[PDB]
Amino acid sequence: MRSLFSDHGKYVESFRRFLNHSTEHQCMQEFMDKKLPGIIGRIGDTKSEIKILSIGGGAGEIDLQILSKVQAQYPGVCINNEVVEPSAEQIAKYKELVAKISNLENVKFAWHKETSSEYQSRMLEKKELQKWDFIHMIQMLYYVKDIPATLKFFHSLLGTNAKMLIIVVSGSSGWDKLWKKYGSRFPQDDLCQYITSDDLTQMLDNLGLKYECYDLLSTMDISDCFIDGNENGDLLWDFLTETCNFNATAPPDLRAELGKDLQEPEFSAKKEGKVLFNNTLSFIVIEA
Ligand SMILES: Nc1c2c(nc3ccccc13)CCCC2
Repeated sequence: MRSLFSDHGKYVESFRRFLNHSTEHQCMQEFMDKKLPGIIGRIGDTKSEIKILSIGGGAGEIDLQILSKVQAQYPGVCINNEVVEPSAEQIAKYKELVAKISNLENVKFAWHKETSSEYQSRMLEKKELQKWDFIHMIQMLYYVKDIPATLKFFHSLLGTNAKMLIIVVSGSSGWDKLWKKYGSRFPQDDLCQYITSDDLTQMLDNLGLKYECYDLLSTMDISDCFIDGNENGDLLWDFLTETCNFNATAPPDLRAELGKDLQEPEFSAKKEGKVLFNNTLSFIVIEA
């Protein structure tokens, strides 16, 4: 069995089928409108420049929804938004999106093609240590080698009244149970790491940092996954298992239990017509 992360193309398509069959984006957007305003309420106070650091260029459109909310609280204030993203393809796509929006004059972007870790070292090199008013790591800790050291480092870049927002799947979600029971049976990638809000809150408690945790229900429609042969129904299998051609490349004994289990309640909820997997998300906000 070859992990899904080893076939950039298969990944993408599978990843797209994920968004297209789930409330993933709507959920984050619900957060940006009903909660962010309150959170980023004073990160601009007394400053003639607002510095935003996004560790991850995959959510270009969320990065933008963020600015929107920040620009609304501080009319006229110039905003410096830096992005740390390893993938040239991601930065590229991000740039297209930026150029296609009419109205952002109070914003200056800068991209850095590197990893949160490479960026960290490079900075620890320069004598001076810059500060930020708002930092956010949306769904990318999975890809971080040393979490505790990352959490501590970026927290230390927080200026006055600054805040760091982190988003990962909730510890009370399908993902959790799924990983806890079958993870040890999927292709364990050197680069990926199954992580939920529980791991995070333990890590932050030990680190001694002060935070607040918000969970919002989100669901993934996995019905196509029960009609054997289905084209889409399998794209999602590949995503849930992050494994290339799950069906046609894995132990029948295994696919059997999952079939039974994905329909289980602690994994999904059966609603009118559809079977929804628990995609509950966690929003962690850390005070400087
Ligand atoms: N919902 C997501 C999951 C993973 N990566 C993601 C990366 C982008 C934002 C949504 C994601 C990896 C494992 C499980 C879930």
